[PDB]
Amino acid sequence: HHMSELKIKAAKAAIAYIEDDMVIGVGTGSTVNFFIKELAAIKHKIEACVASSKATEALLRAEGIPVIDLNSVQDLPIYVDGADEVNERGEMIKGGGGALTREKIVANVATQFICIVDESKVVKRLGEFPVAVEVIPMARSFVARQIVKLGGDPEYREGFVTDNGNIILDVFNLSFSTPMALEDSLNVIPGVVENGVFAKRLADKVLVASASGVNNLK
Amino acid sequence: HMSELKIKAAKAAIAYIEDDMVIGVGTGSTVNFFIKELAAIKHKIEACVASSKATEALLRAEGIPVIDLNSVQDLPIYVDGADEVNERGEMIKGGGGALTREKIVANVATQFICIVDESKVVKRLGEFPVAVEVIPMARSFVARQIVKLGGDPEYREGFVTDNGNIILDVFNLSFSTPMALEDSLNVIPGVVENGVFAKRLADKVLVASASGVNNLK
Ligand SMILES: O=C(CO)[C@H](O)[C@H](O)COP(=O)(O)O
Ligand SMILES: O=C[C@H](O)[C@H](O)[C@H](O)COP(=O)(O)O
Ligand code: NA
Ligand code: NA
Repeated sequence: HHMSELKIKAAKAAIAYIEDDMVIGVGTGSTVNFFIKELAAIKHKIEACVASSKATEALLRAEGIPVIDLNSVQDLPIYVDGADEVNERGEMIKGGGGALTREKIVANVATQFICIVDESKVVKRLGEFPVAVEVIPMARSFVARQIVKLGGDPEYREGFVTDNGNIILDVFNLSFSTPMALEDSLNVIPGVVENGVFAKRLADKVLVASASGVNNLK
Repeated sequence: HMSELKIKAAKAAIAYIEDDMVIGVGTGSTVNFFIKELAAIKHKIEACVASSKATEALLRAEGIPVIDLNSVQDLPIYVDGADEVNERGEMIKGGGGALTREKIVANVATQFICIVDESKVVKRLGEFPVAVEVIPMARSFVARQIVKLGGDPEYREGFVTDNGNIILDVFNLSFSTPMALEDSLNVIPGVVENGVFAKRLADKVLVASASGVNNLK
């Protein structure tokens, strides 16, 4: 079973939750990109999409799917996105692809967050995959010092700039004993724009694809 | 003459500049008078860190060397203004829209010298609005969340920060617990930073008035 095939199964399983005339928030990454291909097939049935990254926006426009600005939306019934790690509670680590900031923003406007993953993203405990932290560029060294004080090990993602013009520190070895408190503790640091811990905005449903099929972990 | 007062406060901060220091420099009209004072002692300065692109342009135009904050580990002094300040050293900042890099530089600096004319001194913070810097696509969302905190956000139309973001100027927030307020703004997704300076206080508050400059703190 190709990894591609599991991602396709999970993508198609999210399609079943799309109702006519919805505005659809779309996440980022390779699993989401198979979902974009599924959305193209039913794009006459929906109104528009909100894009969590410029890459996602380009892919949606290439399919002829209308894209609209989040500020022109107050009611977003569904957000579909992948994750780097997800557990049965629906807590996630996101940001491997560097889009965690707009991802968290769209996810917070959306009523229902559908997380689509193959089985390798499911973990019993969060924390092995690093936490991407988006940082104002001139604050890089200061923020890294503050993260070390929190017991994290930050690694600058060389050469990468986010959609928002910032850099990423990928942080290893943080404690996830209290993940909501951890998510806040990063964000209150001057120069931190956002971080990849999704503990305050959980996935409402977690669709996990394996060889047997797609399982609603949540 | 508010300008005369601002000049007095600026000169009073110059007395804290020692030889071979790297000097962090704030933003705004009071700081711009201090930039003119700094020019007169260029020979004494190693370099300055700039809290805004505008401040960098003013420093470079005086021939004052500018270095990037990521290259600095020892930043002994930061000199900045404020929109409001109390004797505790809590401040509202961001009237000029530079509050994000200001707070970053302030937090690297050892000593924060706040320079103000008398009109900036308040017993209770809160009359001047709190500038909140927001990821542009998150604007309406952040506004809705700020309304839930009891604030009235007003989009600063046409303005873009040094970081490519927009400002909501927020009125009527409760300052009963200023540090918790500062945090509650910064945890909202899409908020980059806000103008409440309650976790990083001014270490010295130099207040210019008719009678001279008084160290409120
Ligand atoms: O925080 C600031 C800009 O972001 C300024 O320091 C503040 O607005 C005070 O400026 P001025 O001295 O012109 O009153
Ligand atoms: O910013 C990146 C997002 O968190 C992605 O949704 C996440 O990295 C999952 O990506 P993929 O489906 O390619 O594994
Ligand atoms: Na922050
Ligand atoms: Na935030």
